[PDB]
Amino acid sequence: QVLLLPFPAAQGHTNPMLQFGRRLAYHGLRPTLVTTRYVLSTTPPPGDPFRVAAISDGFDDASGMAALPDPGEYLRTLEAHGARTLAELLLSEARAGRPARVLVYDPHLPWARRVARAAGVATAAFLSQPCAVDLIYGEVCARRLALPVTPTDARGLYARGVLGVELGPDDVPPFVAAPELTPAFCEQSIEQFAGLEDDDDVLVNSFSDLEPKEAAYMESTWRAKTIGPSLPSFYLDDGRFRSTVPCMEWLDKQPPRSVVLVSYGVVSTFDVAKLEELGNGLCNSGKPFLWVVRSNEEHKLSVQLRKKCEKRGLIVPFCPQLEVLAHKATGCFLSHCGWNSTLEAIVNGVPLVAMPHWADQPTISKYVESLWGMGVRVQLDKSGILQREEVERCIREVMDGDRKEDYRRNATRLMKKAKESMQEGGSSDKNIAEFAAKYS
Ligand SMILES: O=c1ccn([C@@H]2O[C@H](COP(=O)(O)OP(=O)(O)O)[C@@H](O)[C@H]2O)c(=O)[nH]1
Repeated sequence: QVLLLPFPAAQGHTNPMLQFGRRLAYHGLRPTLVTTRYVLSTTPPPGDPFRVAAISDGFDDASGMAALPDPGEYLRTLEAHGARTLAELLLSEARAGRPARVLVYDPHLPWARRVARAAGVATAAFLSQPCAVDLIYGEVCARRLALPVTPTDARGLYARGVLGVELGPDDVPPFVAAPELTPAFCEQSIEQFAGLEDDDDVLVNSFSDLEPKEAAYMESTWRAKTIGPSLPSFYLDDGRFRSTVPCMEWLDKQPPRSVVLVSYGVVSTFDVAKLEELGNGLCNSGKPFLWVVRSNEEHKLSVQLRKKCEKRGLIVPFCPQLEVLAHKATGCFLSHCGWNSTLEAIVNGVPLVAMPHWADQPTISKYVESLWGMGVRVQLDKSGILQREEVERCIREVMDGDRKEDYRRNATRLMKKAKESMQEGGSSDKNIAEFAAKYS
């Protein structure tokens, strides 16, 4: 009866929506995770308190994304099959005596809203990106900013007290500042907001103290309510643990605050040359490091670079990232600065080396370095290349610089406020409780 519909196969949208769903189950609601038939056949289910249900994206037996690597093509296929099968699911669930009370959906599936509203099901948008990025996309949707969005447009928003930092060219969201590079992602980013005013509720995985001006503006403009960081309650010190993963055993043997965790997420791909610069930078830093290089990227790693990494590092295809970040051995996180990774670092008080690619990452990386003060951003050379020397410099700058304590201080400060927000009486907890009562 509360249906949860993340963008399919995006763990960064899945995890936080499941964590919201767990808190709703605490309040006595009944959550169901809605995923594709493919993901359902090929992934273990979430377990209690969740039911699971399926829709189709056109590809029930193979990965549709794999088959349809042009983003606009995959997204029109998902819309056509998904909208049909979501409507069928709303009816089958009602016929099975489990009518949906509300659909909480990722607005990167904007067809979900129309499908649900036409079945008479309430709708709640769930934004898994930061308010600062979200509100820029909403301004374009509302026809208050043209494309492309410029630094001058961002400076206006700063001047008006809506953004808390002045975004330059390398900081504005590329999907709207350089829309020709990613047409389908531009349109998807802006369409999140088309019809959002028709929703019963709008939720965002952030907390007001982290993004005060932006959260306030999202609330006044879009009715968006902060409900994050939407993470396991253990990490938030909310009293209302420890795996057997082999990389964790490695981490246990390293000294306190010694290790660099390295990940560029599950989406972006790095060519052989970029992997070479990244891995050599890690080895040249002299620090112990845990390098996540996905199974689907690891063919790009040479024998000699892997051997070089054996001295002080460990390369894995996946790690339990929250458990790593919480570990006493972890000193910093060299991250692409996707929002889930950034929130996970904040909740654990871990300083950041930001290596953004696209989406929300450039904007987050500017916040990290220039407002929040919790790390540094790598500087690309004149031709856009990340050099091993710069990877190394940034690692050493956060772990050893004159400013080491500045990044730590800010990470810790933010950590405390993130926990406050989710604990009883906190700004995000209040919004969760409001929602749970509404739908009880
Ligand atoms: O090796 C791992 C292990 C866990 N995750 C988890 O998967 C989610 C999505 O991560 P990603 O970095 O792609 O998200 P983003 O930071 O870009 O939003 C986050 O909850 C991560 O903690 C991961 O991404 N890589």
